[PDB]
Amino acid sequence: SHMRHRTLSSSPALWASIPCPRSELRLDLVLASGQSFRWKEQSPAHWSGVLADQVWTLTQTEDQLYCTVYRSRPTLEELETLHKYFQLDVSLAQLYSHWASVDSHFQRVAQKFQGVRLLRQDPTECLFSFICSSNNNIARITGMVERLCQAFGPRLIQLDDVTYHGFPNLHALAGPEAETHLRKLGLGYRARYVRASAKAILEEQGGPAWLQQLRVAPYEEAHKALCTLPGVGAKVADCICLMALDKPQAVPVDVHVWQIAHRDYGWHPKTSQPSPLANKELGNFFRNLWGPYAGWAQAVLFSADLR
Ligand SMILES: Cc1cc(C)n(-c2ccc(CC(=O)Nc3noc4c3CCCC4)cc2)n1
Repeated sequence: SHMRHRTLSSSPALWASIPCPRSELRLDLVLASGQSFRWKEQSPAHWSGVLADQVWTLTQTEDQLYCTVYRSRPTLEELETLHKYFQLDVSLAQLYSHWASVDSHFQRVAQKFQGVRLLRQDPTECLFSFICSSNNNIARITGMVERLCQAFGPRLIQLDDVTYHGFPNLHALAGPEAETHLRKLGLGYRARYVRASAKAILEEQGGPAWLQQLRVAPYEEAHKALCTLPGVGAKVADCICLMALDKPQAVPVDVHVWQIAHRDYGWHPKTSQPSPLANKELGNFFRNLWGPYAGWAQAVLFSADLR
């Protein structure tokens, strides 16, 4: 039978519910605010994309986050995977308070941008999503991640005129053919780096259990370990640390962070010398204003900066 992208209108039988205030999560602010690049609004206010090799459509009211899956409706198993994805364990309201009480600029911005939170992403997925492109702009990375998924990850399902592949496994990326293929897709020289990091993870660190150990490790160790990988520098490593390795204190520094720091906070390098040195300084700067969940505080201001 031909499968359509579902709505709350087309087939109510096929939806479960997670009790979730629109104060703790706005999907229109999280799913395409530069954290994950695999979610798409196919029909109005309905978010469809791949998660852990299963296709989901998501939507919400003021009370309830509504979920449907494409493999019948979601289990406890499958709803516990969304609960940990959105990190609903953590009270965002108790962060938007603590960030308010130290940051007057937050309190003004955070009126209009409620319910921005971090996703807990898959380490492999996140790592390769950030090394396949410049990270110039959301649209660039979103297209590259799709091309990458279309050619290296297994076909999963058709929905309307759209075919969903899963995120590539390390073996598909690590093969002796990977680069020449990846360069078809437009990755340029970053095709070298995609292969070599996959090769490195499988054949020198024990495969993805390595990244799970970094998730267990403290921030500094995982960062450092992430930078030994080809194609990974300081910004990408903090992205991964923040977004996949449970390091809320990570503050990935790039030219938008600089722009926000300077215009909105009055910040300049105390070194008096953008550089490796000064960027490290700016991330120290933000950790010390915002606290242990500093990245999550960045997330809000990034949503606010895209509008
Ligand atoms: C026009 C414009 C304005 C902005 C802020 N971007 C933009 C945003 C996002 C990305 C991808 C990226 O790098 N995301 C992140 N890096 O650190 C963080 C994130 C996401 C969550 C909070 C920590 C690229 C561009 N584009």
